[PDB]
Amino acid sequence: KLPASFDAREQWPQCPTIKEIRDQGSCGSCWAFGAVEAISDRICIHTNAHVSVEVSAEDLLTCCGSMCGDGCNGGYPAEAWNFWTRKGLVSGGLYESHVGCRPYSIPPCEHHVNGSRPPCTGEGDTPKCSKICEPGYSPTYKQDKHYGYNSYSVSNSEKDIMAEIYKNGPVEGAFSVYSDFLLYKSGVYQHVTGEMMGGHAIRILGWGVENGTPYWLVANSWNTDWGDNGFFKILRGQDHCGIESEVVAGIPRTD
Ligand SMILES: *[C@H](CS(=O)(=O)c1ccccc1)[C@H](CCc1ccccc1)NC(=O)[C@H](Cc1ccccc1)NC(=O)N1CCN(CCOC(=O)c2ccc(NC(=N)N)cc2)CC1
Repeated sequence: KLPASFDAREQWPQCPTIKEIRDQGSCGSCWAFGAVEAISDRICIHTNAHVSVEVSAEDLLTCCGSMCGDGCNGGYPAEAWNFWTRKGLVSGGLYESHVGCRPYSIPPCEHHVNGSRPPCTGEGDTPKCSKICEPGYSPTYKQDKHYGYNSYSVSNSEKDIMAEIYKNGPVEGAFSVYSDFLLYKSGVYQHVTGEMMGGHAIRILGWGVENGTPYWLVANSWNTDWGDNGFFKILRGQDHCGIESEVVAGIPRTD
């Protein structure tokens, strides 16, 4: 039934947010980016590319409050999807993109790689929840809200997670980062060395096999010069680093 490989970017070629890699900046907002990326993809999938919007990481980061966690100090993916069904999320693109209602306000940075941007630091104060759209944005903040029908956990089962992506689109997941992960360039990541750094929340958008090693296709939010153009592959089928244990998703409401 299920194909040996699947790639959401190939299944939905008219949904450009699936290909897009974000940058959370010097802020611990991975929990929010995993959600809003997967939500942006599912809205485009749900509407067969008639609605293709970047949902605002800023709106979720600043307006969820204690229910999600503590903003730029980290949070909880399951509770971010719940906020999408309760208060909804407005649109907004990348830092200084002037795209959408509330584009990201935290500037980009270099995540364990060399580049022209400033290196990422630990300067994460959560910006204020400003329920106003960017000047000149036509819909009001209320009208630009996109709502979820539901949110739910996917079971810790390889086949259920694949089936969920295959039918409903990309999901949010979470796994434990060990220090050898920071140096990922290519291939299928498997933890071999280094201490535990913390939990990280990402967007899973497919699967495959590389040199006999089954993997998940994952979007990171550390900009494009990290890893494999911003994506990585991680070992699939063994709950490696907990990758199969914290998967969450949800279905958009229409309009
Ligand atoms: C995104 C992952 S990441 O930024 O790319 C990263 C990867 C490796 C190492 C460090 C960061 C965020 C990062 C949060 C964070 C945690 C500690 C220090 C800095 C940043 N990760 C999360 O949001 C995860 C999501 C998750 C949920 C469930 C299962 C797995 C993963 N949540 C998380 O880590 N939490 C929950 C919220 N907590 C908030 C409490 O805040 C703090 O204690 C805190 C103190 C100090 C800092 N440092 C700075 N502000 N510079 C951050 C947070 C924390 C734990």
